[PDB]
Amino acid sequence: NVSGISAYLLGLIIGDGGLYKLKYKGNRSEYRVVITQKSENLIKQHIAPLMQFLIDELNVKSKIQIVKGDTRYELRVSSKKLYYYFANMLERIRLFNMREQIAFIKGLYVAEGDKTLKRLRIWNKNKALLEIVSRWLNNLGVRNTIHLDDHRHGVYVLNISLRDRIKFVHTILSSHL
DNA sequence: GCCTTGCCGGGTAA
DNA sequence: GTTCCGGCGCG
DNA sequence: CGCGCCGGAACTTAC
DNA sequence: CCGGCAAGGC
Ligand SMILES: [Mg+2]
Ligand SMILES: [Mg+2]
Repeated sequence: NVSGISAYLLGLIIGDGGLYKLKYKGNRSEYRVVITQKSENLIKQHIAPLMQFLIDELNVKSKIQIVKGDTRYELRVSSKKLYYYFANMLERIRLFNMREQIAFIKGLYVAEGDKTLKRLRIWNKNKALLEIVSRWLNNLGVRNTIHLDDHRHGVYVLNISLRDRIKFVHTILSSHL
């Protein structure tokens, strides 16, 4: 498990990618698991091998696609099976065990946390998602608050109290999944 | 004096 | 980040 | 006919 | 995501 790696990738996916169920002309379809990032190196050399491992583990026969956009690389797996694997794991997020919580927060922070680490913050439109992470962090002894940060785009922020900086960086960021 | 954290605008990296 | 497109594969 | 993998790329905006 | 500012508190 693999549960760990999966939770981390789901963090990357929810933060910086998506799960897409497409309908085409006609009546064609497609199911996509997507993580996007700017660094060619981070996608190719740390994110992709983790995904590959998960593909082998689950006998997914779809290939890992890396598609180049002008402002970002997109890692893409076209797979009904991989799609529902993450989609179902998402709808079960409230039931994550601790190994899974830690992996997922770390994934989510790689995706859209404050990376200056001068402050410790996670941004998201999804307040309910932050409220879930907030509770996980409290139970791990990392105090935090949530506010509507950006009124222009509806983006909430989860602010991790710098008082628990050491506990956060060592329990979440430097955790070994 | 200094740390912390809400507020809020610019613009890259989704 | 999300959703078109034209292509192909396959029962 | 109906549906699912590939390879984009154009289009939109949430961090 | 970044980061300057200002106000609260030790
Ligand atoms: Mg996001
Ligand atoms: Mg990111």
